[PDB]
Amino acid sequence: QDTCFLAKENQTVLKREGNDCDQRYSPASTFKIALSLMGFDSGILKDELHPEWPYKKEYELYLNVWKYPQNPHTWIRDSCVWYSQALTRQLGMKRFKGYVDAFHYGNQDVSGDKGQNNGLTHAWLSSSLSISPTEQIQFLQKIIYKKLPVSQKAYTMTKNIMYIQELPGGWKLYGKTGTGRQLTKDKSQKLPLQHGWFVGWIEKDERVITFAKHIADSKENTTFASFRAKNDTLIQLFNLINELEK
Repeated sequence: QDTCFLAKENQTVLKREGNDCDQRYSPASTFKIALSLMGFDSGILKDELHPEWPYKKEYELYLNVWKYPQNPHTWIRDSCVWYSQALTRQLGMKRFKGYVDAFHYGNQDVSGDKGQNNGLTHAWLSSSLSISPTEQIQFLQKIIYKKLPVSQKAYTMTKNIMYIQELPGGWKLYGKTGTGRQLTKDKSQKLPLQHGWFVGWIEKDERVITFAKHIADSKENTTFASFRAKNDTLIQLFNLINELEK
């Protein structure tokens, strides 16, 4: 049971729980936040509903809702892997590596699964790319304070499609879940052991609190780790809101 909860307002850390705050893991689908910033900054993504791309039979259909046409809004909401891969193939390796380095995203390793030049479409899917909760906070803070080398439209559009819901007191929740598989140390193969993320921020009036939650399982589990990560996070944020509103 390795976990980590971080919440941070501006330069102050409001919460820090668990032992794994500085351990790096595959971002899994939380990389879609970085992909949204690249997509809208490069001009390949146009707005929340464009471009819309068709489902192809070749795409693995791990979730049935991925069979529908996808646009940036549904991409985040459905966590559609094949949409991410269509986007990076248009970026190309040069631009994709450039953004990953310009963003200073974790270990910045985009080589992919050992033994296949598949980093462009697999680096974030329990492969080479790796990032810690502390680094997730840094990266999200660079989004909130516009400290990344992307355009205004990329900030605006990425924020729009990361919106989830309204929390008590009127705090708005923005975020992204991600579920990955742990790897063996030798040959680096994917295990049935899960790990999962929920990262993002809550916002009300002038105030923004970024957060990052991570869970690594020791045993198998019939539930996605990202859902357990997100389900715990909402309880932390509900109690945090109650403290902030005192």
